[PDB]
Amino acid sequence: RGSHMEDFVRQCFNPMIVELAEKAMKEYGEDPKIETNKFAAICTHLEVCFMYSDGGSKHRFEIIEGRDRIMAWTVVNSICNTTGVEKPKFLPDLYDYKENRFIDIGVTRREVHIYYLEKANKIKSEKTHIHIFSFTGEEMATKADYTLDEESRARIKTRLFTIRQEMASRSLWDSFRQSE
Amino acid sequence: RGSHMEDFVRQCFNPMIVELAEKAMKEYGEDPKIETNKFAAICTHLEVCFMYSDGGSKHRFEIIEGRDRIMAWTVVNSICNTTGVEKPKFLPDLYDYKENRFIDIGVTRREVHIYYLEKANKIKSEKTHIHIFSFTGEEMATKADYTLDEESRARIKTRLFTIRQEMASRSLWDSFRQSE
Amino acid sequence: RGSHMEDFVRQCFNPMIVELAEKAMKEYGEDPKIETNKFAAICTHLEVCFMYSDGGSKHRFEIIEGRDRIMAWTVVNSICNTTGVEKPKFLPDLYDYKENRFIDIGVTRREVHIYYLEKANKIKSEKTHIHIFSFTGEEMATKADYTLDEESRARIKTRLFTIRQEMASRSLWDSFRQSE
Amino acid sequence: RGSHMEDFVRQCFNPMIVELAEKAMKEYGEDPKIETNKFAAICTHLEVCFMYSDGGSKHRFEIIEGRDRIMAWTVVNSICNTTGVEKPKFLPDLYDYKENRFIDIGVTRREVHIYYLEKANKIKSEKTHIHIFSFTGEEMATKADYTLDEESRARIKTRLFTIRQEMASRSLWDSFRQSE
Ligand SMILES: O=C1c2c(O)c(=O)ccn2N([C@@H]2c3ccccc3SCc3c2ccc(F)c3F)[C@@H]2COCCN12
Ligand SMILES: O=C1c2c(O)c(=O)ccn2N([C@@H]2c3ccccc3SCc3c2ccc(F)c3F)[C@@H]2COCCN12
Ligand SMILES: O=C1c2c(O)c(=O)ccn2N([C@@H]2c3ccccc3SCc3c2ccc(F)c3F)[C@@H]2COCCN12
Ligand SMILES: O=C1c2c(O)c(=O)ccn2N([C@@H]2c3ccccc3SCc3c2ccc(F)c3F)[C@@H]2COCCN12
Ligand SMILES: [Mn+2]
Ligand SMILES: [Mn+2]
Ligand SMILES: [Mn+2]
Ligand SMILES: [Mn+2]
Ligand SMILES: [Mn+2]
Ligand SMILES: [Mn+2]
Ligand SMILES: [Mn+2]
Ligand SMILES: [Mn+2]
Repeated sequence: RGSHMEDFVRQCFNPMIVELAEKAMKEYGEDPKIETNKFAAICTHLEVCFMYSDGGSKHRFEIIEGRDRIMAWTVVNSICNTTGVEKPKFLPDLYDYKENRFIDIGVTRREVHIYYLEKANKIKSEKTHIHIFSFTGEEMATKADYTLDEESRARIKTRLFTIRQEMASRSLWDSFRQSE
Repeated sequence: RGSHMEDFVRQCFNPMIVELAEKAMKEYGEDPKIETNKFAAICTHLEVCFMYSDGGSKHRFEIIEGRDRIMAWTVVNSICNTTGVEKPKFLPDLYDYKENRFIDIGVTRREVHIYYLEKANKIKSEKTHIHIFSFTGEEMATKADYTLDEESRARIKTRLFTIRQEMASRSLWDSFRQSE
Repeated sequence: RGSHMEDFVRQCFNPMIVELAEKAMKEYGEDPKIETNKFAAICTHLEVCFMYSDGGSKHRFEIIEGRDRIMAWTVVNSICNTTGVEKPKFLPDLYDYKENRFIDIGVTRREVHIYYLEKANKIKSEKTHIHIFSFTGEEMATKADYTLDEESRARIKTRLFTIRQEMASRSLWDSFRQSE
Repeated sequence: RGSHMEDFVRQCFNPMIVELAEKAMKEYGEDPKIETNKFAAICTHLEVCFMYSDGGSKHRFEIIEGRDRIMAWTVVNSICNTTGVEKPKFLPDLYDYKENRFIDIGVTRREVHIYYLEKANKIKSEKTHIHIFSFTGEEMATKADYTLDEESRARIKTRLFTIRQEMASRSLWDSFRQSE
């Protein structure tokens, strides 16, 4: 079962990010060779999260993404027990030591408005800061507080649009978009 | 056809920069072993662009130079579609997320004034910021806005003059200058 | 004599930190394969000190920890003879060129209050700044002056709690805590 | 002719710095295996210069030291022709793009006062900034302008005193000091 999307993912993303995404899907029992749109989404979300955590000042963010589930919750636990924040119901993506809150990042193929609505009504962890990015350059953040300065977010949006174009160039964009 | 200028270029410039320049000429069908003055100019322009993008704050610049033409235009496209800037008629060298504009860098063996005139009247992309450097330490930037702080530009000018001297020391300077 | 704690230490800590801790115990004649709780404490203290010295601005701290005793005292001597600070009675962990004082860092399994009391009454080098961290997220610093900004200290506390959890997960936490 | 001082130098200094010092002595025809005190002085001066240039902000300094004589003068030439500073009579150690002046660094085994006098009366390049360091923690800079912030200079003085101690520990200090 060799998908053009699998080969595309492997050439489009850093090998470390492909490895971490494969390990994520295996931690949830999914298979990157079958759920290839999901493979691509997970790689994209990972790259966005790493770029995001690179946006801050040094030591600003604790990266929860890209860890195995047990260790991700371990670090969440330590953050909660040393800071006093409430433990989220669902796994966040980052923790912000500057603003002292968890960040749940999202990347959507649709209007950021409706994806943000879904996530907010899902988690309802309140304290957890939400930050949606779209493949068209839109973003949406809790309380209109976008955490990072403009240029760091602009980089992320540029990269998302480049991924979109690469997929389109290979005719994978349609199925990806109509898979979410 | 072994030129002293080819060997000089290979010893004067970083091997990565020589490789990227060779790939640029091949993308336009030119041959570094024949167009050796052009080889040297492309290597120089590349080093200047990389030093330039190093001048900013972290994440400040998107580097368009040193990519294949298709991918360079891809990244231009993403920048335009996420920021709303007008798409330049000709390929720029960088994008500035701080000031939100494309930078077309030039390096000339003549008066910066006349090279800047040529480029401005050529592209006339208006929004695109022009920044000329010369092999004698002069520079010229759109609206007298030089983007970078003094020291970062001084480094570039020093390196340009050192290249000029190295060429002169080997007696390549005259043909280079009278080739532009 | 193969301890679960020895294997745990070797998988929990960076190999460089394990090596430096082994060399420390050998410099004092102790054996990491027997004093395994002490092995773990020394590794932890080392990681905390390195994170601490990473918190500052560049060039801010001189690291005294992780050197052999002779060289540690050599660097203390040079600091004292170039700055004019009084030579501590006991080896400190860092020197702060910004605030111009030695830092003795401590990590305790008990109330930071009582460990700080013990160290202060022990060294009584006055000028030497004390900074206690606990495995529960508490800290205590001379004159309520915590040297580093909040986020750098938060990172350290998170890591301490993660170590605590890893030990607990393996059922080593109890003996560790009841060993201090 | 195997000197304890040669072996000491090779173990005390980074291998890159030993290599650059050997190349310096060869550029002036001297031999590190005979002029071993001079070998040590050149290595020390090199380490001080590199620490110095590390003190600044990024791009602040152009390093003239550690180049072959021809290329050192080449870079001096480029600095002079792009900035307009007067060309020093003797080779400086650094150039400061922030303050726009050449720095001649000195390291002395005697009172900084008398070494500074000697150098100032020697070069008399006026514009060239002088900065003396001593093996006892004293420094002396033109116009009481010490260029770098306190901590960066403190590091240098600490390292100088550590070198002094290492030499003393091996009984080389006396001959070194009575060689200058
Ligand atoms: O962290 C996430 C996660 C997000 O953070 C997210 O933003 C969107 C979606 N997520 N989910 C990610 C994920 C992440 C990125 C893109 C798509 C998916 S789709 C489901 C899935 C995920 C991981 C492995 C796997 F096999 C999956 F089927 C799961 C939800 O359980 C916690 C971890 N996690
Ligand atoms: O980006 C440039 C470019 C510049 O950015 C530039 O400043 C001057 C000149 N350029 N041109 C560069 C180039 C770049 C630097 C120095 C000389 C040349 S000379 C023509 C040429 C170039 C690349 C390959 C090649 F084979 C060429 F003949 C082309 C114009 O088409 C877009 C890419 N490009
Ligand atoms: O630097 C320290 C040191 C501290 O800095 C410290 O905070 C607590 C305790 N220390 N001691 C450390 C140490 C460091 C960290 C955790 C536990 C121990 S327990 C005794 C011991 C140490 C080193 C080797 C060894 F074999 C030991 F038995 C010794 C006191 O002699 C100066 C060096 N040193
Ligand atoms: O740059 C220096 C230099 C200094 O910058 C300096 O501060 C003191 C002394 N210098 N001199 C250095 C030197 C540098 C550091 C310590 C001792 C010496 S002692 C003579 C000597 C030097 C280099 C090679 C050699 F074989 C020598 F005999 C020569 C003076 O000619 C320009 C280069 N240079
Ligand atoms: Mn996640
Ligand atoms: Mn997410
Ligand atoms: Mn270009
Ligand atoms: Mn250009
Ligand atoms: Mn210690
Ligand atoms: Mn300590
Ligand atoms: Mn010199
Ligand atoms: Mn000097």
